[PDB]
Amino acid sequence: QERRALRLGVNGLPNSLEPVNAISNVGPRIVNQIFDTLIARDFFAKGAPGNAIDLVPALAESWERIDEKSVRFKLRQKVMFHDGVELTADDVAYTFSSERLWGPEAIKKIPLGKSYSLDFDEPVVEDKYTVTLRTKTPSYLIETFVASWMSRIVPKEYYKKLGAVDFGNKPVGTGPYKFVEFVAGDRVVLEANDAYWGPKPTASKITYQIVAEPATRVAGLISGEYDIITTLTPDDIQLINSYPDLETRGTLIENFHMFTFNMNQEVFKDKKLRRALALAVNRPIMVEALWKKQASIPAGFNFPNYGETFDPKRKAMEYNVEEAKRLVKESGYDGTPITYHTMGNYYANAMPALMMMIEMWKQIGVNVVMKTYAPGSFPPDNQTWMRNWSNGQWMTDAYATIVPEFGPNGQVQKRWGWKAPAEFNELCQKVTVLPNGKERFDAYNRMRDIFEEEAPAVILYQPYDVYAARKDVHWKPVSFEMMEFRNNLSFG
Ligand SMILES: *O[C@@H]1[C@@H](O)[C@@H](O[C@]2(CO)O[C@H](CO)[C@@H](O)[C@@H]2O)O[C@H](CO)[C@H]1O
Repeated sequence: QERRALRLGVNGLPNSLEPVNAISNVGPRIVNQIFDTLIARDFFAKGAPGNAIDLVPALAESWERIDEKSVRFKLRQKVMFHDGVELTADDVAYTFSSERLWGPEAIKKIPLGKSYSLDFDEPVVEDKYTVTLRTKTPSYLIETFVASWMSRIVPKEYYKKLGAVDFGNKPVGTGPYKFVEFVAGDRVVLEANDAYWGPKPTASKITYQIVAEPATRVAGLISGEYDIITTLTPDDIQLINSYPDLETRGTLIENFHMFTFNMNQEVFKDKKLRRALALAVNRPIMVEALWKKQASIPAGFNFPNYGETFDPKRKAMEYNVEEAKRLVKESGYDGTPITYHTMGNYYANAMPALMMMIEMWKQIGVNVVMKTYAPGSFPPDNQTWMRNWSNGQWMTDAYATIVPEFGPNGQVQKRWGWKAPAEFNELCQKVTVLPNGKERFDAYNRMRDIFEEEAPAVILYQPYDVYAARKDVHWKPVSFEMMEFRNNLSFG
Protein backbone atom coordinates (compact mmCIF):
# COMPACT_ATOMS: atom_id res chain seq x y z
CA GLN A 1 0.00 0.00 0.00
CA GLU A 2 1.65 3.23 -1.24
CA ARG A 3 0.42 6.82 -0.59
CA ARG A 4 -2.61 7.94 -2.60
CA ALA A 5 -2.02 9.84 -5.87
CA LEU A 6 -3.80 13.20 -5.96
CA ARG A 7 -5.95 14.04 -9.00
CA LEU A 8 -6.72 17.74 -9.66
CA GLY A 9 -9.21 19.10 -12.24
CA VAL A 10 -8.04 22.63 -12.97
CA ASN A 11 -9.26 25.65 -14.94
CA GLY A 12 -6.00 26.13 -16.79
CA LEU A 13 -2.26 25.61 -16.96
CA PRO A 14 0.73 27.98 -17.28
CA ASN A 15 2.76 27.88 -20.51
CA SER A 16 6.02 27.43 -18.48
CA LEU A 17 7.04 26.05 -15.03
CA GLU A 18 9.96 28.63 -14.86
CA PRO A 19 8.62 30.10 -11.54
CA VAL A 20 8.58 33.82 -12.45
CA ASN A 21 7.06 33.14 -15.91
CA ALA A 22 4.45 30.88 -14.17
CA ILE A 23 3.03 33.82 -12.16
CA SER A 24 -0.66 33.68 -12.92
CA ASN A 25 -3.88 32.21 -11.34
CA VAL A 26 -2.81 28.72 -12.58
CA GLY A 27 0.98 28.51 -12.20
CA PRO A 28 1.59 28.94 -8.43
CA ARG A 29 -0.49 25.87 -7.46
CA ILE A 30 2.11 23.86 -9.37
CA VAL A 31 5.41 25.80 -8.84
CA ASN A 32 4.72 26.07 -5.04
CA GLN A 33 5.25 22.27 -5.01
CA ILE A 34 8.47 22.18 -7.11
CA PHE A 35 10.30 25.08 -5.40
CA ASP A 36 10.85 26.82 -2.03
CA THR A 37 11.57 30.43 -1.05
CA LEU A 38 14.05 31.75 1.57
CA ILE A 39 11.17 32.98 3.76
CA ALA A 40 7.63 31.46 3.56
CA ARG A 41 4.21 32.62 4.63
CA ASP A 42 2.48 30.34 7.13
CA PHE A 43 -1.20 30.81 6.37
CA PHE A 44 -2.16 28.45 9.23
CA ALA A 45 -0.08 30.15 12.00
CA LYS A 46 -1.63 29.98 15.49
CA GLY A 47 -4.67 28.05 14.25
CA ALA A 48 -5.73 30.63 11.60
CA PRO A 49 -8.22 29.54 8.88
CA GLY A 50 -5.73 29.77 5.97
CA ASN A 51 -5.30 33.55 6.08
CA ALA A 52 -2.51 34.19 8.63
CA ILE A 53 0.08 36.79 7.63
CA ASP A 54 3.08 35.33 9.55
CA LEU A 55 6.41 34.83 7.79
CA VAL A 56 8.62 31.94 8.89
CA PRO A 57 12.03 30.52 7.98
CA ALA A 58 12.20 28.26 4.90
CA LEU A 59 15.46 27.91 2.76
CA ALA A 60 16.95 30.65 4.99
CA GLU A 61 17.21 29.41 8.61
CA SER A 62 17.61 33.04 9.77
CA TRP A 63 18.00 36.51 8.37
CA GLU A 64 18.86 40.01 9.46
CA ARG A 65 18.17 43.39 7.94
CA ILE A 66 21.51 45.25 7.90
CA ASP A 67 20.35 48.70 6.79
CA GLU A 68 17.80 50.41 4.49
CA LYS A 69 18.98 48.50 1.37
CA SER A 70 20.31 45.11 2.44
CA VAL A 71 19.33 41.90 4.16
CA ARG A 72 21.65 39.01 4.99
CA PHE A 73 20.35 35.41 4.83
CA LYS A 74 21.87 32.38 6.51
CA LEU A 75 20.96 29.30 4.46
CA ARG A 76 19.77 25.88 5.69
CA GLN A 77 22.60 23.40 5.00
CA LYS A 78 22.42 20.08 3.09
CA VAL A 79 19.23 21.02 1.22
CA MET A 80 19.27 19.18 -2.14
CA PHE A 81 17.69 20.15 -5.47
CA HIS A 82 15.82 17.29 -7.21
CA ASP A 83 18.90 16.37 -9.31
CA GLY A 84 21.08 16.03 -6.16
CA VAL A 85 22.96 19.32 -6.32
CA GLU A 86 23.26 20.93 -2.87
CA LEU A 87 21.69 24.35 -2.45
CA THR A 88 24.30 27.08 -1.86
CA ALA A 89 24.51 30.89 -1.81
CA ASP A 90 25.60 30.75 -5.47
CA ASP A 91 22.07 29.46 -6.43
CA VAL A 92 20.40 32.22 -4.44
CA ALA A 93 22.69 34.86 -5.93
CA TYR A 94 21.87 33.61 -9.45
CA THR A 95 18.11 33.64 -8.69
CA PHE A 96 18.33 37.35 -7.84
CA SER A 97 20.95 38.30 -10.44
CA SER A 98 21.05 40.88 -13.23
CA GLU A 99 21.73 38.00 -15.65
CA ARG A 100 18.67 35.90 -14.82
CA LEU A 101 16.06 38.24 -13.35
CA TRP A 102 16.26 42.06 -13.46
CA GLY A 103 19.08 43.20 -15.80
CA PRO A 104 18.67 44.07 -19.49
CA GLU A 105 19.84 40.55 -20.50
CA ALA A 106 16.91 38.95 -18.67
CA ILE A 107 14.25 40.72 -20.89
CA LYS A 108 13.92 37.81 -23.39
CA LYS A 109 14.13 35.08 -20.69
CA ILE A 110 11.72 36.51 -18.05
CA PRO A 111 9.82 39.32 -19.82
CA LEU A 112 8.35 40.78 -16.60
CA GLY A 113 11.42 40.15 -14.38
CA LYS A 114 12.73 43.72 -14.34
CA SER A 115 9.29 45.43 -14.08
CA TYR A 116 8.19 43.19 -11.18
CA SER A 117 11.57 43.33 -9.33
CA LEU A 118 12.90 45.80 -6.82
CA ASP A 119 15.80 48.14 -7.81
CA PHE A 120 18.26 45.36 -7.08
CA ASP A 121 22.03 45.57 -6.98
CA GLU A 122 23.99 42.35 -7.50
CA PRO A 123 23.70 39.90 -4.55
CA VAL A 124 26.80 39.41 -2.37
CA VAL A 125 27.89 35.82 -1.67
CA GLU A 126 29.74 35.91 1.70
CA ASP A 127 30.20 32.11 1.94
CA LYS A 128 28.63 28.82 0.72
CA TYR A 129 25.68 29.42 3.14
CA THR A 130 25.50 33.21 3.46
CA VAL A 131 24.12 35.65 0.88
CA THR A 132 23.12 39.32 1.09
CA LEU A 133 20.39 40.75 -1.13
CA ARG A 134 20.74 44.45 -1.88
CA THR A 135 18.97 47.32 -3.56
CA LYS A 136 20.75 50.26 -5.23
CA THR A 137 18.28 52.74 -3.63
CA PRO A 138 16.48 52.31 -0.24
CA SER A 139 13.89 49.53 -0.12
CA TYR A 140 11.98 48.44 2.94
CA LEU A 141 10.31 45.71 0.76
CA ILE A 142 13.16 43.19 0.50
CA GLU A 143 11.63 40.78 3.07
CA THR A 144 8.09 40.74 1.59
CA PHE A 145 9.65 40.38 -1.93
CA VAL A 146 11.72 37.37 -0.80
CA ALA A 147 8.66 35.60 0.64
CA SER A 148 6.74 36.17 -2.64
CA TRP A 149 6.15 34.29 -5.88
CA MET A 150 8.95 36.25 -7.54
CA SER A 151 11.53 34.56 -5.23
CA ARG A 152 11.38 30.82 -5.78
CA ILE A 153 15.01 29.58 -5.76
CA VAL A 154 16.38 28.06 -8.97
CA PRO A 155 19.57 25.98 -9.42
CA LYS A 156 22.32 28.04 -11.06
CA GLU A 157 24.22 25.44 -13.07
CA TYR A 158 21.20 23.42 -14.29
CA TYR A 159 19.21 26.57 -15.22
CA LYS A 160 22.22 28.11 -17.11
CA LYS A 161 22.82 24.86 -19.01
CA LEU A 162 19.20 24.49 -20.26
CA GLY A 163 18.27 28.16 -20.55
CA ALA A 164 14.98 29.69 -19.30
CA VAL A 165 12.77 28.12 -22.00
CA ASP A 166 13.99 24.47 -21.65
CA PHE A 167 14.17 24.89 -17.81
CA GLY A 168 10.45 25.87 -17.96
CA ASN A 169 9.68 22.50 -19.62
CA LYS A 170 11.94 20.42 -17.23
CA PRO A 171 12.13 22.30 -13.88
CA VAL A 172 14.40 21.36 -10.97
CA GLY A 173 13.77 22.85 -7.49
CA THR A 174 14.13 21.99 -3.77
CA GLY A 175 10.35 21.51 -3.19
CA PRO A 176 8.28 18.64 -1.82
CA TYR A 177 7.26 17.39 -5.28
CA LYS A 178 9.49 16.83 -8.30
CA PHE A 179 8.77 17.01 -12.04
CA VAL A 180 7.57 14.01 -14.04
CA GLU A 181 5.84 15.37 -17.18
CA PHE A 182 4.29 18.43 -18.92
CA VAL A 183 1.99 18.05 -21.90
CA ALA A 184 1.33 21.67 -23.02
CA GLY A 185 -2.31 22.68 -22.65
CA ASP A 186 -3.27 19.28 -21.15
CA ARG A 187 -1.47 18.12 -17.93
CA VAL A 188 1.36 18.42 -15.43
CA VAL A 189 2.38 15.41 -13.33
CA LEU A 190 4.63 15.66 -10.23
CA GLU A 191 5.91 12.91 -7.85
CA ALA A 192 6.83 12.88 -4.13
CA ASN A 193 10.32 14.19 -3.33
CA ASP A 194 11.10 11.91 -0.35
CA ALA A 195 14.50 13.77 0.10
CA TYR A 196 12.57 16.94 1.01
CA TRP A 197 14.16 19.05 3.81
CA GLY A 198 10.77 20.02 5.31
CA PRO A 199 7.48 18.17 6.02
CA LYS A 200 7.53 15.01 3.91
CA PRO A 201 5.08 14.81 0.98
CA THR A 202 1.85 12.90 1.75
CA ALA A 203 0.77 12.16 -1.87
CA SER A 204 2.71 9.72 -4.06
CA LYS A 205 1.90 11.78 -7.19
CA ILE A 206 0.04 14.97 -8.15
CA THR A 207 -1.72 15.39 -11.57
CA TYR A 208 -2.98 18.79 -12.76
CA GLN A 209 -5.49 17.99 -15.55
CA ILE A 210 -6.99 20.91 -17.47
CA VAL A 211 -10.78 20.83 -17.64
CA ALA A 212 -11.57 24.19 -19.14
CA GLU A 213 -15.39 23.92 -18.95
CA PRO A 214 -16.55 24.20 -15.30
CA ALA A 215 -19.60 21.89 -15.84
CA THR A 216 -17.30 19.09 -17.05
CA ARG A 217 -15.04 19.75 -14.05
CA VAL A 218 -18.02 19.39 -11.62
CA ALA A 219 -19.18 16.19 -13.45
CA GLY A 220 -15.64 14.74 -13.01
CA LEU A 221 -15.77 15.31 -9.21
CA ILE A 222 -19.24 13.73 -9.07
CA SER A 223 -18.11 10.69 -11.09
CA GLY A 224 -14.95 10.11 -9.04
CA GLU A 225 -12.33 11.19 -11.64
CA TYR A 226 -10.90 14.03 -9.51
CA ASP A 227 -10.09 14.47 -5.84
CA ILE A 228 -10.14 18.29 -5.89
CA ILE A 229 -11.44 20.72 -8.55
CA THR A 230 -10.73 24.42 -8.88
CA THR A 231 -12.27 27.73 -9.96
CA LEU A 232 -15.96 27.13 -9.32
CA THR A 233 -18.63 29.74 -8.67
CA PRO A 234 -20.92 30.05 -5.62
CA ASP A 235 -23.81 28.83 -7.85
CA ASP A 236 -22.17 25.33 -7.85
CA ILE A 237 -22.11 25.12 -4.00
CA GLN A 238 -25.63 23.74 -3.39
CA LEU A 239 -25.38 20.91 -5.97
CA ILE A 240 -21.95 19.71 -4.83
CA ASN A 241 -22.82 19.89 -1.12
CA SER A 242 -25.95 17.70 -1.74
CA TYR A 243 -23.58 14.73 -2.32
CA PRO A 244 -22.70 13.26 1.12
CA ASP A 245 -19.08 12.42 0.16
CA LEU A 246 -18.24 15.82 -1.46
CA GLU A 247 -17.98 19.39 -0.20
CA THR A 248 -16.98 22.84 -1.28
CA ARG A 249 -14.10 24.73 0.36
CA GLY A 250 -13.73 28.41 -0.41
CA THR A 251 -12.13 31.58 0.72
CA LEU A 252 -11.81 35.19 -0.30
CA ILE A 253 -8.34 35.52 -1.86
CA GLU A 254 -5.84 38.42 -2.03
CA ASN A 255 -6.53 39.06 -5.76
CA PHE A 256 -8.88 41.24 -7.73
CA HIS A 257 -10.70 40.56 -11.02
CA MET A 258 -10.82 43.44 -13.47
CA PHE A 259 -11.29 44.51 -17.06
CA THR A 260 -8.74 46.63 -18.88
CA PHE A 261 -8.07 48.27 -22.26
CA ASN A 262 -5.67 48.32 -25.14
CA MET A 263 -4.96 52.06 -24.98
CA ASN A 264 -3.02 51.91 -28.26
CA GLN A 265 -6.51 51.71 -29.90
CA GLU A 266 -7.93 55.11 -30.95
CA VAL A 267 -11.23 54.72 -29.03
CA PHE A 268 -9.27 54.14 -25.74
CA LYS A 269 -6.32 56.62 -26.07
CA ASP A 270 -8.27 59.21 -24.04
CA LYS A 271 -9.79 58.49 -20.61
CA LYS A 272 -13.39 59.52 -21.38
CA LEU A 273 -14.86 56.27 -22.75
CA ARG A 274 -12.77 54.20 -20.28
CA ARG A 275 -14.35 56.25 -17.48
CA ALA A 276 -17.84 55.97 -19.02
CA LEU A 277 -17.55 52.15 -19.04
CA ALA A 278 -16.19 52.15 -15.45
CA LEU A 279 -19.02 54.37 -14.15
CA ALA A 280 -21.73 52.10 -15.55
CA VAL A 281 -20.59 48.90 -13.80
CA ASN A 282 -23.06 48.04 -10.98
CA ARG A 283 -20.77 45.83 -8.91
CA PRO A 284 -23.19 45.09 -6.00
CA ILE A 285 -25.78 43.65 -8.42
CA MET A 286 -23.05 41.42 -9.99
CA VAL A 287 -21.95 40.28 -6.49
CA GLU A 288 -25.58 39.42 -5.63
CA ALA A 289 -26.44 37.69 -8.93
CA LEU A 290 -23.23 35.72 -9.59
CA TRP A 291 -21.33 35.45 -6.29
CA LYS A 292 -24.17 34.88 -3.72
CA LYS A 293 -22.77 37.83 -1.68
CA GLN A 294 -19.38 36.05 -1.25
CA ALA A 295 -17.14 38.32 -3.38
CA SER A 296 -15.86 41.61 -1.89
CA ILE A 297 -15.82 45.07 -3.53
CA PRO A 298 -12.71 47.13 -2.52
CA ALA A 299 -12.60 50.85 -1.96
CA GLY A 300 -10.20 51.44 -4.83
CA PHE A 301 -6.80 49.88 -5.47
CA ASN A 302 -6.62 49.28 -1.73
CA PHE A 303 -6.59 45.98 0.14
CA PRO A 304 -6.20 44.99 3.81
CA ASN A 305 -3.07 42.85 3.12
CA TYR A 306 -1.28 46.17 2.44
CA GLY A 307 -1.07 46.59 6.26
CA GLU A 308 0.30 50.05 7.08
CA THR A 309 -0.61 51.23 3.53
CA PHE A 310 -4.22 49.94 3.57
CA ASP A 311 -6.62 52.90 3.99
CA PRO A 312 -9.91 51.82 5.64
CA LYS A 313 -11.26 55.43 5.35
CA ARG A 314 -11.61 55.31 1.57
CA LYS A 315 -14.92 55.75 -0.15
CA ALA A 316 -16.42 53.20 -2.51
CA MET A 317 -15.56 53.41 -6.24
CA GLU A 318 -18.02 55.53 -8.18
CA TYR A 319 -21.18 54.32 -9.84
CA ASN A 320 -22.97 57.01 -11.91
CA VAL A 321 -25.03 55.92 -14.96
CA GLU A 322 -26.04 59.51 -15.85
CA GLU A 323 -22.44 60.83 -15.76
CA ALA A 324 -21.45 57.70 -17.85
CA LYS A 325 -24.02 58.56 -20.57
CA ARG A 326 -22.70 62.14 -20.69
CA LEU A 327 -19.09 60.86 -21.06
CA VAL A 328 -20.16 58.57 -23.96
CA LYS A 329 -21.61 61.65 -25.74
CA GLU A 330 -18.53 63.90 -25.03
CA SER A 331 -16.08 61.15 -26.19
CA GLY A 332 -17.50 61.32 -29.73
CA TYR A 333 -18.15 57.48 -29.58
CA ASP A 334 -20.08 56.60 -32.78
CA GLY A 335 -21.94 53.40 -31.78
CA THR A 336 -19.49 50.93 -33.43
CA PRO A 337 -19.22 47.55 -31.50
CA ILE A 338 -16.21 47.28 -29.17
CA THR A 339 -14.85 43.80 -28.52
CA TYR A 340 -14.15 42.30 -25.04
CA HIS A 341 -11.83 39.24 -25.10
CA THR A 342 -12.17 36.35 -22.59
CA MET A 343 -10.52 32.88 -22.36
CA GLY A 344 -13.89 31.26 -21.57
CA ASN A 345 -14.27 30.96 -17.78
CA TYR A 346 -10.57 30.85 -16.95
CA TYR A 347 -11.68 33.48 -14.42
CA ALA A 348 -14.67 32.27 -12.33
CA ASN A 349 -17.81 34.09 -13.56
CA ALA A 350 -15.92 35.68 -16.51
CA MET A 351 -18.66 35.16 -19.15
CA PRO A 352 -21.67 35.62 -16.80
CA ALA A 353 -20.06 38.91 -15.54
CA LEU A 354 -19.41 40.06 -19.11
CA MET A 355 -23.04 39.32 -20.14
CA MET A 356 -24.27 41.50 -17.31
CA MET A 357 -21.79 44.33 -18.15
CA ILE A 358 -22.80 44.19 -21.86
CA GLU A 359 -26.42 45.05 -20.83
CA MET A 360 -25.20 47.78 -18.41
CA TRP A 361 -23.17 49.26 -21.27
CA LYS A 362 -26.13 49.04 -23.76
CA GLN A 363 -28.10 51.19 -21.27
CA ILE A 364 -25.38 53.97 -21.54
CA GLY A 365 -25.19 53.78 -25.38
CA VAL A 366 -22.05 51.63 -25.78
CA ASN A 367 -22.23 48.39 -27.78
CA VAL A 368 -19.84 45.71 -26.52
CA VAL A 369 -19.46 42.21 -27.96
CA MET A 370 -17.82 39.11 -26.48
CA LYS A 371 -14.91 37.48 -28.26
CA THR A 372 -13.63 34.22 -26.87
CA TYR A 373 -10.14 32.84 -27.27
CA ALA A 374 -8.66 29.42 -26.61
CA PRO A 375 -6.02 28.58 -23.90
CA GLY A 376 -2.55 29.46 -25.20
CA SER A 377 -4.01 31.47 -28.12
CA PHE A 378 -4.11 35.02 -26.58
CA PRO A 379 -5.02 37.28 -29.57
CA PRO A 380 -2.51 39.70 -31.19
CA ASP A 381 -2.47 42.92 -29.10
CA ASN A 382 -3.77 45.05 -32.00
CA GLN A 383 -6.86 42.79 -32.39
CA THR A 384 -7.86 43.44 -28.71
CA TRP A 385 -9.85 46.44 -27.33
CA MET A 386 -11.28 45.38 -23.90
CA ARG A 387 -10.10 42.27 -22.03
CA ASN A 388 -10.42 40.71 -18.59
CA TRP A 389 -7.51 40.18 -16.21
CA SER A 390 -6.69 39.79 -12.51
CA ASN A 391 -3.95 40.87 -10.09
CA GLY A 392 -2.73 38.91 -7.08
CA GLN A 393 -1.69 41.33 -4.30
CA TRP A 394 1.63 39.71 -3.57
CA MET A 395 3.29 41.95 -0.89
CA THR A 396 2.38 43.08 2.72
CA ASP A 397 2.49 46.56 1.17
CA ALA A 398 0.62 48.76 -1.37
CA TYR A 399 3.64 48.78 -3.77
CA ALA A 400 2.22 45.64 -5.40
CA THR A 401 0.39 45.56 -7.81
CA ILE A 402 -0.13 49.27 -8.66
CA VAL A 403 3.61 49.99 -9.20
CA PRO A 404 4.78 46.72 -10.88
CA GLU A 405 1.81 46.58 -13.26
CA PHE A 406 0.67 50.21 -13.68
CA GLY A 407 3.89 52.14 -12.93
CA PRO A 408 6.20 53.90 -15.38
CA ASN A 409 8.29 50.76 -15.94
CA GLY A 410 5.28 48.45 -16.26
CA GLN A 411 3.36 46.74 -19.05
CA VAL A 412 0.11 48.76 -18.81
CA GLN A 413 2.04 51.91 -19.81
CA LYS A 414 4.72 50.36 -22.11
CA ARG A 415 2.86 47.53 -23.87
CA TRP A 416 -0.80 48.62 -23.52
CA GLY A 417 -0.23 52.35 -24.04
CA TRP A 418 -1.62 54.02 -20.94
CA LYS A 419 -0.32 57.59 -21.05
CA ALA A 420 -0.25 58.07 -17.30
CA PRO A 421 -0.17 61.62 -15.81
CA ALA A 422 3.45 62.60 -14.95
CA GLU A 423 2.34 63.09 -11.30
CA PHE A 424 1.36 59.40 -11.08
CA ASN A 425 4.78 58.27 -12.24
CA GLU A 426 6.53 60.73 -9.84
CA LEU A 427 4.52 59.26 -6.96
CA CYS A 428 5.44 55.67 -8.04
CA GLN A 429 9.12 56.60 -7.75
CA LYS A 430 8.63 58.20 -4.29
CA VAL A 431 6.72 55.25 -2.74
CA THR A 432 9.39 52.82 -4.01
CA VAL A 433 12.12 54.38 -1.75
CA LEU A 434 10.21 55.95 1.11
CA PRO A 435 9.78 54.26 4.49
CA ASN A 436 6.26 53.97 5.93
CA GLY A 437 4.79 57.21 7.26
CA LYS A 438 2.28 59.95 6.42
CA GLU A 439 4.09 61.01 3.21
CA ARG A 440 4.14 57.52 1.79
CA PHE A 441 0.55 56.79 2.92
CA ASP A 442 -0.81 59.97 1.32
CA ALA A 443 1.13 59.32 -1.94
CA TYR A 444 -0.57 55.90 -2.35
CA ASN A 445 -3.99 57.58 -1.78
CA ARG A 446 -3.25 60.17 -4.50
CA MET A 447 -2.10 57.34 -6.85
CA ARG A 448 -5.43 55.53 -6.16
CA ASP A 449 -7.37 58.72 -6.91
CA ILE A 450 -5.51 59.18 -10.27
CA PHE A 451 -6.11 55.50 -11.07
CA GLU A 452 -9.90 55.96 -10.69
CA GLU A 453 -9.83 59.22 -12.68
CA GLU A 454 -7.87 57.65 -15.55
CA ALA A 455 -9.43 54.18 -15.57
CA PRO A 456 -6.51 52.32 -17.26
CA ALA A 457 -8.29 49.31 -15.71
CA VAL A 458 -11.59 48.84 -13.83
CA ILE A 459 -11.53 46.85 -10.58
CA LEU A 460 -14.56 44.56 -10.22
CA TYR A 461 -14.10 42.66 -6.95
CA GLN A 462 -12.01 40.16 -4.99
CA PRO A 463 -13.22 36.69 -5.97
CA TYR A 464 -14.46 34.11 -3.49
CA ASP A 465 -12.24 31.23 -4.68
CA VAL A 466 -14.33 28.06 -4.63
CA TYR A 467 -12.84 24.57 -4.73
CA ALA A 468 -14.64 21.25 -4.36
CA ALA A 469 -13.20 18.10 -2.95
CA ARG A 470 -13.87 14.63 -1.72
CA LYS A 471 -14.47 14.72 2.08
CA ASP A 472 -11.78 11.98 2.51
CA VAL A 473 -9.10 14.33 1.04
CA HIS A 474 -8.17 16.70 3.84
CA TRP A 475 -6.86 20.02 2.50
CA LYS A 476 -7.68 23.62 3.33
CA PRO A 477 -7.60 26.59 0.95
CA VAL A 478 -5.37 29.62 1.63
CA SER A 479 -6.17 33.27 0.98
CA PHE A 480 -4.02 33.47 -2.17
CA GLU A 481 -4.05 32.13 -5.73
CA MET A 482 -2.19 28.92 -4.92
CA MET A 483 -2.65 25.54 -3.29
CA GLU A 484 -0.54 24.67 -0.20
CA PHE A 485 0.01 21.00 0.71
CA ARG A 486 2.85 21.30 3.33
CA ASN A 487 1.28 20.07 6.60
CA ASN A 488 -2.07 20.54 4.75
CA LEU A 489 -2.82 17.34 2.84
CA SER A 490 -3.89 13.99 4.23
CA PHE A 491 -6.18 11.10 3.19
CA GLY A 492 -8.85 8.99 4.95
O1 LIG B 1 -3.43 36.45 -15.94
C1 LIG B 1 -2.97 35.65 -17.09
C2 LIG B 1 -1.58 36.17 -17.45
O2 LIG B 1 -0.58 35.84 -16.48
C3 LIG B 1 -1.12 35.59 -18.78
O3 LIG B 1 -0.83 34.22 -18.60
C4 LIG B 1 -0.15 33.06 -19.19
C5 LIG B 1 0.16 32.01 -18.14
O4 LIG B 1 1.31 31.26 -18.50
O5 LIG B 1 1.06 33.77 -19.43
C6 LIG B 1 1.35 33.78 -20.84
C7 LIG B 1 2.08 35.06 -21.19
O6 LIG B 1 3.13 35.30 -20.26
C8 LIG B 1 -0.03 33.63 -21.47
O7 LIG B 1 0.03 33.29 -22.85
C9 LIG B 1 -0.59 32.53 -20.57
O8 LIG B 1 -2.01 32.39 -20.64
O9 LIG B 1 -2.11 35.79 -19.80
C10 LIG B 1 -3.40 35.24 -19.48
C11 LIG B 1 -4.28 35.45 -20.70
O10 LIG B 1 -4.52 36.83 -20.91
C12 LIG B 1 -3.93 35.93 -18.23
O11 LIG B 1 -5.26 35.51 -17.97
